[PDB]
Amino acid sequence: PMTLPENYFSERPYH
Repeated sequence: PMTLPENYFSERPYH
């Protein structure tokens, strides 16, 4: 919808 799940890009709390 607007973001990917913790399984593709950086799976971290990036603000």
